[PDB]
Amino acid sequence: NFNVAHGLAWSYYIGYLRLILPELQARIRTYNQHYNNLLRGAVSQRLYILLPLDCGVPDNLSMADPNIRFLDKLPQQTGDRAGIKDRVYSNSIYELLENGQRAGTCVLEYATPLQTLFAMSQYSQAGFSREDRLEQAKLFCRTLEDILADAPESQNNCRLIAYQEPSFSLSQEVLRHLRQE
Amino acid sequence: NFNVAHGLAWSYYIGYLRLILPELQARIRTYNQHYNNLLRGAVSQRLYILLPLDCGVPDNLSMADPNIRFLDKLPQQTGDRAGIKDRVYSNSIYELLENGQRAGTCVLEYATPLQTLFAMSQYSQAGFSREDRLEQAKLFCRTLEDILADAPESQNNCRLIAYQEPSFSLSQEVLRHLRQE
Ligand SMILES: Nc1ncnc2c1ncn2[C@@H]1O[C@@H]2CO[P@@](=O)(S)O[C@@H]3[C@H](O)[C@@H](CO[P@@](=O)(S)O[C@H]2[C@H]1F)O[C@H]3n1cnc2c(=O)[nH]ncc21
Repeated sequence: NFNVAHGLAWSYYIGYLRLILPELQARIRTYNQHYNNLLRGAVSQRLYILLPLDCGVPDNLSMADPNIRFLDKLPQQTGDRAGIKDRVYSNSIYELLENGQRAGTCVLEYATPLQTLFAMSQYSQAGFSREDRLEQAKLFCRTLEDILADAPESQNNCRLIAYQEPSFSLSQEVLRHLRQE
Repeated sequence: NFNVAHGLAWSYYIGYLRLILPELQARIRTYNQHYNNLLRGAVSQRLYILLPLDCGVPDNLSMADPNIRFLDKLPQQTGDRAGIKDRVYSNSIYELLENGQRAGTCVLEYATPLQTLFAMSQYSQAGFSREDRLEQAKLFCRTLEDILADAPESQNNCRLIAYQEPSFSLSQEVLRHLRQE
């Protein structure tokens, strides 16, 4: 089933990352200058995408790890698309606590197509087994990695974070990539 | 490339139609009772999805056919998803003119994965030809049709409109399905 993950990675790029990444620097700059608290640390540049290879995608990040608390939303981005006038592309800012203290703030979210791959393995009509789900999660990340390496929209404004759980601290995995800048 | 369209149809259902169709009747009922003009006709029930098999998906419907003018938006639906707090699912209401007069109003939009399939055929890194795009557009509609026929969320609240252009009047194609209720 090579084509499911390949097709989903191309979709995630065309209908989402190629549309929001060119205008993401302006949205973060706008937040830091007019909506961000003058005393707190600046929101880091780049969209951080969590890619769990087990496809365990919760709807709220505070459940996945306690040290990732929701801070605020970025200014909404709108655009007419496929007949929907002013479709909204919203992104959330999170705090990454270390020793009970704000160590970094960034725009963070899961790659939604991995939640879709998990759900596909649960429906019988889909005809997709859970053994095929692990390789499809890897294929999705490799395809997206290849697309972004040669993409003009990807210009130091996106970071992929792949990981596999066997104590795995998700906040430390994000802080490792965030401090590498 | 059977798996690209199959994977995109399952995605369109899991990450979109299974989430918005159970609460679509309430959104239309709310519009008709509090936001709709008391003198104009009621907004019809069901989400009408345009499925052009040529994958020609414009961002605005008034370009595709002049007799489809934008009326207003439905009340926005929000939900926390894949780490995005209050992600917005917005839908647009359109008027269908016949002989220069409002013949019907409905929630109408294109299936966005078909715009993605068109774009995939244009990128060389995707490895997807334009001959394979026509069969993939058909495979997507068949798979979505099969999913919705046995879906509990699909309970008289969704209508698929597939068509192929060779004068094709899109407004008449929508009014034909709308009057069949
Ligand atoms: N605003 C946003 N916030 C966060 N992530 C966003 C995003 N937009 C896009 N993405 C990301 O890119 C993928 C391709 O997005 P598309 O719109 S091209 O089509 C998708 C896909 O076919 C399927 C699965 O959904 P999922 O979220 S897993 O996949 C998304 C997601 F991973 O449902 C469609 N679908 C989903 N929502 C809507 C909607 O509102 N209208 N019409 C259609 C629609």
